[PDB]
Amino acid sequence: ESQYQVGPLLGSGGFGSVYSGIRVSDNLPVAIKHVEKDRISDWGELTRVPMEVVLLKKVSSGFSGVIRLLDWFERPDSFVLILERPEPVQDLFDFITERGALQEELARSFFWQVLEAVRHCHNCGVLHRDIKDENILIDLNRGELKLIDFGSGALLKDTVYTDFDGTRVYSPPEWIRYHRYHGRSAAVWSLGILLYDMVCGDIPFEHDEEIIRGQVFFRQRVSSECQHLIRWCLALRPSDRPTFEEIQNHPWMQDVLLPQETAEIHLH
Ligand SMILES: NC(=O)c1ccc2cccc(O)c2n1
Repeated sequence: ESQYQVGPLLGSGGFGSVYSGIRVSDNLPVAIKHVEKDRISDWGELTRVPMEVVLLKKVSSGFSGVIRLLDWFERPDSFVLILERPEPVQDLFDFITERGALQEELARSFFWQVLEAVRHCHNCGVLHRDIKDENILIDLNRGELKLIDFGSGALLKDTVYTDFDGTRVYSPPEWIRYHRYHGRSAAVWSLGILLYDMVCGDIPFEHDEEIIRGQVFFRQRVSSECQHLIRWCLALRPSDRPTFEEIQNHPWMQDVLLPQETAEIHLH
């Protein structure tokens, strides 16, 4: 390829291999993601493409809480996706690994931005299905979070999902026990795991039994309101979980900092 200059490997795993790149035409920072054709369980179309590209095109549209797909290419054995790349950036998993449990004010700003990103995906007919710290990029200058890696997502629908291939420890008890979930309520459970992770510095449950028991213990000092929001997101019955609107109207969620204030105060 002559359109992009390839830089260091940023990571690899279930999502494929992602390299740092630069778009040669205007020096835009990009991430260049290679997905092997035979590791794609899930195809859509517009000629057959990974669901991931279908879902990205449906959400890649002005609102910047979701990484944008700038271009894609097909190769004999893979697809290559050209994605936005903020710079400097750190994913939330590394950030929490380095900084430990986040102060509530900072978790509140981050969590709120996740919720706007996920509402956007949903408004666009897309369910992420793998919301977790490793799939959230922090633009450290602007304090803006971006959801990445739609490679386990699906078109949003209102009937039951019986397949899943996101991250188990973020998956709800109905998936664990029955291999069934509805998209919104599973997304909210993963948001409870995510919010506990932000405020405690690690995820609450490691084991199937703990997921199914849904008993939440706090190892860090966490406000009653935050604990209540988390415990609500993690209701065992899917229909007892809050909607996005109820999450965002929760008292813990009030007075969120703007992303810019967030970076000035907490990211320097
Ligand atoms: N949607 C994507 O998987 C994606 C998009 C952009 C990325 C930027 C930096 C590091 C990454 O792992 C990235 N992954």
